[PDB]
Amino acid sequence: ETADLKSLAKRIYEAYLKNFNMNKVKARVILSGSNNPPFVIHDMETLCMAEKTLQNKEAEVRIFHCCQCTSVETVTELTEFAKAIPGFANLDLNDQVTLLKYGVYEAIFAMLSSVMNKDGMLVAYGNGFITREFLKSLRKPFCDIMEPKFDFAMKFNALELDDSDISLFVAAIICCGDRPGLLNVGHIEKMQEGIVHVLRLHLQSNHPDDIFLFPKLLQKMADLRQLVTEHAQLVQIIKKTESDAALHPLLQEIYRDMY
Ligand SMILES: CCO[C@@H](Cc1ccc(OCCc2ccc(OS(C)(=O)=O)cc2)cc1)C(=O)O
Ligand code: NA
Repeated sequence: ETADLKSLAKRIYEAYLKNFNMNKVKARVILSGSNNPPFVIHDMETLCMAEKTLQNKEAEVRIFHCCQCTSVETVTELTEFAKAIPGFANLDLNDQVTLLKYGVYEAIFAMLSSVMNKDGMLVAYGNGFITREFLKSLRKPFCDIMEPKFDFAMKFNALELDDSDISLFVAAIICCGDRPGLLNVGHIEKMQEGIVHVLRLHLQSNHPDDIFLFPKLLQKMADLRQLVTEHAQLVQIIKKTESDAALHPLLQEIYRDMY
């Protein structure tokens, strides 16, 4: 109706505020501070320094591993976030895992842009900031992991979305009817339609200065799926060629069902 949309939107936004320890506003308040600045990692010296306060494998592999720790935590938060999206809990458990299974990485990269600026990104729960040049100085193929995400982030951040916009966007990413193997594809479809509808109305209302934001945001979902398959391919390549580089068991299984 009209109160049903406020209801849908509000419940989704509160879930977002509840379940994600880190969000765009909080990351911005840090990249600007002061409330204890973020330790900077721009070289091996500071990297080891930062690790000693935030294994014994090669540097590149230790980072590969920490990025995975971040993903695992985000997958957990996304699951709790999803259970709160109106109608998600009513879905069959198999449909819930299928949705989470096929949509966590799109959601992860959609949200990672929040902690990134053109010079680097926030790590260690906000207490650290790693340099983009440093990530690029890493041995190949490890230096190829983050750079593409920075390319995406700069274009995504150019849209200037705030957390309320992002919470709706992530909800739309998760409640996808295209995911293979869905049981009640019809209900999920109704959810998707309602979420995309309120997202668009919310954008027009939250961003009156850019009436073309909705379409530009939708183009991003497209670039995200692309970024993800490219990411998944690089992770497989690294795990397969680099003997010390391993894949966390949960992430290994998620990657198995995506393709
Ligand atoms: C390379 C593994 O990629 C992850 C996705 C990912 C990628 C990057 C990412 O970036 C988080 C930022 C970060 C950068 C460095 C880091 O290491 S450190 C040693 O500086 O703490 C920790 C987090 C989060 C998830 C996967 O496939 O699950
Ligand atoms: Na249909």
